[PDB]
Amino acid sequence: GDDRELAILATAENLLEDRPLADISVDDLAKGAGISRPTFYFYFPSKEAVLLTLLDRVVNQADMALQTLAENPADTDRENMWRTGINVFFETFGSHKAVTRAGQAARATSVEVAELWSTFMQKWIAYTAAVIDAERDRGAAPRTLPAHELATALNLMNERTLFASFAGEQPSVPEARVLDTLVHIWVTSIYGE
Amino acid sequence: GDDRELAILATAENLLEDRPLADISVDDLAKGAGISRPTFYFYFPSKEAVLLTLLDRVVNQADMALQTLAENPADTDRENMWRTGINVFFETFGSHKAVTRAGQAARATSVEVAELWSTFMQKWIAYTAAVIDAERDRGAAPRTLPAHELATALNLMNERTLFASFAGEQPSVPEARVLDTLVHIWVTSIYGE
Ligand SMILES: CSc1ccc(C(=O)Nc2nc(-c3ccccn3)cs2)cc1
Ligand SMILES: CSc1ccc(C(=O)Nc2nc(-c3ccccn3)cs2)cc1
Repeated sequence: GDDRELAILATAENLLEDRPLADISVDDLAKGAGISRPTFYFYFPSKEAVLLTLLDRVVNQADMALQTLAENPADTDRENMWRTGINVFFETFGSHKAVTRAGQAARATSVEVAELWSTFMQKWIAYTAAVIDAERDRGAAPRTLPAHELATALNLMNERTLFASFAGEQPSVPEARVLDTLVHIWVTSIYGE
Repeated sequence: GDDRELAILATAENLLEDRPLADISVDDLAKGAGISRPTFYFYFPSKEAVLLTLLDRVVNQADMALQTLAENPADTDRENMWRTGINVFFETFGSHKAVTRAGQAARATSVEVAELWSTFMQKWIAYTAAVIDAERDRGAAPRTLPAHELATALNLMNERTLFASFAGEQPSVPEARVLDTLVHIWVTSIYGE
């Protein structure tokens, strides 16, 4: 039951590493999972539904890691606090590059994917803004931009920049430089002038 | 000749304001332009080619405006210099929101659109990096990140953030706040710490 579903999901993620979803057939997923095509349709209405489930697993993995960090602050400076948080997304999405790339493309064509994306970005922006507000309340950061608007731009930067790096887009920041680049921009814009 | 082509382009941009390219037919473009379907195919091989031409016109409009600014520096402070430059993209793309949104979506499906996008982003990143380097050479900005990597992240932020605002995405920065938001992040990250 759950094992056949997990096999479909694992087959899809493996296949997505070498071709887009448009070039993956329901028969390809069934074959890789060791099941028939009608048995596949018992577990998933379509191949798009499989991608939705994969993306749901990745974004919840990142969200749960961020929640763990928020409850267990590492004892360190302000720059390291932001780096450890941005690293959650660098490492989680960077460990699932094929699902990340496919989910990014599916947002233009799937309202379900677009709504999942929007839901979690709203959550992560709200958390970012809450941390900025706490830094301002304690006197560590100046009251410059509205914190929620600043948080929105910084999160959109991370989404676009991380995913360009993972996909090797031209142009992009090299993957080995992207964490340092983003941390610099977050720390200077949150604590500067 | 050129007038029929301009009529096709104007019809396409008008139609894109209320439905995506997928819901615009070649017959719709021909009808709006006052021509037959075979006459359309004399000017454009497809509706995707029409969008490519529209997007080419918009990005060259922005590029030419930036070139004009680069030759005619406004006499003002460093924050205003960056604001005037970012405003080129805010105003040019914001005046062609339907073409911008359609071109953004077409990048996932059109190598021609993706290559046009990449070509101009590389050009604008190189210019950004050259200005950062000049500010460092004159002692106004500190030597922090590699200027080209900083410029890449800041340009990707602007692309993602401006276009989310224009499309009214959730989440997004309100359009009336997005210029101030981006300028703050550029100025603090270029001149800070
Ligand atoms: C310390 S607080 C903090 C630090 C970093 C971020 C961050 O990078 N958020 C991002 N979200 C995405 C994303 C991707 C797909 C769907 C939805 N969201 C990519 S990167 C967020 C909060
Ligand atoms: C003063 S130097 C400067 C200031 C601001 C920018 C900037 O916003 N660049 C952007 N490019 C795009 C874009 C969109 C579609 C295709 C290619 N590029 C959107 S925003 C660039 C250079």
